[PDB]
Amino acid sequence: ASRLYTLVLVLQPQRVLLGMKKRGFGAGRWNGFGGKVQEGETIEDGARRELQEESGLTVDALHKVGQIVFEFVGEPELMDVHVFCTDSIQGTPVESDEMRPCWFQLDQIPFKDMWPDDSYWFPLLLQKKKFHGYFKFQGQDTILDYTLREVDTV
Ligand SMILES: CNc1cc(N2CCN(C)CC2)nc(N)n1
Repeated sequence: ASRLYTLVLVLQPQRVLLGMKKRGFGAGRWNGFGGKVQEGETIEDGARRELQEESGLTVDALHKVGQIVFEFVGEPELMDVHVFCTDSIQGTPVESDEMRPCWFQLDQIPFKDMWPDDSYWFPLLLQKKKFHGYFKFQGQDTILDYTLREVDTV
């Protein structure tokens, strides 16, 4: 049994948009925008919804760039995260209750203030390669196992 989640990265030629998570799961870390996929919406619609709720942004087209599965030791549910990317966004990003948005130069990505797994798969994102990842966590800071591979179809 797994649960569907979304993650959205706004990636422009010289900069990537991140949000500082202000509360809840992963608070204190920069991340793409996203959340639970609801009953009654597609994964992509959920990704769009969460981008809007967390940054105020809307987008023309979302592209599937990755899938990452997470196991947390002791938790029955696997987290099945669908990672999306876009270059063209609509609007200017604004702070929400969940997220404080900020643009980062591509050589200044704040990996030490991101989920540890990002250090592994974020380069593949930047290199415009599609990927499948799996990460086993003990708590929120320690990766016990992982796999990472490029794919042709996400
Ligand atoms: C557990 N490792 C994670 C989780 C994570 N999450 C959890 C699920 N989504 C809401 C998006 C944010 N994002 C990254 N970059 N790494």
